[PDB]
Amino acid sequence: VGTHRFVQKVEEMVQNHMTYSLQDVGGDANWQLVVEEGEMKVYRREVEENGIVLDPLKATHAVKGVTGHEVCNYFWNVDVRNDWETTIENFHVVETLADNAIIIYQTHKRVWPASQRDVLYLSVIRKIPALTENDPETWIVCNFSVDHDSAPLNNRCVRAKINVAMICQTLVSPPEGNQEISRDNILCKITYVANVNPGGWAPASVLRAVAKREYPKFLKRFTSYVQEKTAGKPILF
Repeated sequence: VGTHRFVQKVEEMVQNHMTYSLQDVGGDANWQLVVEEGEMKVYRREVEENGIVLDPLKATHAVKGVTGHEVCNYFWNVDVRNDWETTIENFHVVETLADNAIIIYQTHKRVWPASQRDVLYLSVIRKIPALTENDPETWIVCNFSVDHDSAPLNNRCVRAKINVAMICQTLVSPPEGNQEISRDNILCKITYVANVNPGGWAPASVLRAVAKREYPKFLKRFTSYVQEKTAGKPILF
């Protein structure tokens, strides 16, 4: 756990996610289940602040034969982004803060009725130890908006403000024999949270319709991509 300038806000974001984002929803009446497919359940909570659509999004998923480490590596790892990411025009790493922490500038593809959004965020990958060996360890990627002098607001893009987490816990079953653990004995439990301010204005109706398609589509592509990248390979726990 680091010493760079953003260390305290990383830990605070991480801690808020550990404490708030893992809460069971839908069994919660302020959230609604808006999409389901296989093991993926996408929930939304409807909110605007000063006329603007901020709808927190939360998704759960269960993915056989991958670990939380593997899922978080692929989500965080900038080297492999082009392979699964579909909504990104361009991007670059603005600064490396640590081995597990970078600041990324990116522009998105044009989703009507809007010019492009850009986003400027700190992306960190963390392992949260289990309090006991009776519990799962958690891997988390936290992506949250920060400022950087090398990346001022420009007049070509609308600056979105994001707070996103991909939170993964790995359930492992049995050496069956005793014998040996394969990808058959493992399941990654995923919680993915997104709190995005688009930063301009668009009709509430289309913004909710675009989110309803884009998030499930992203989650299914990304997770099935992790499955095929890891199939037949030694397990990275």
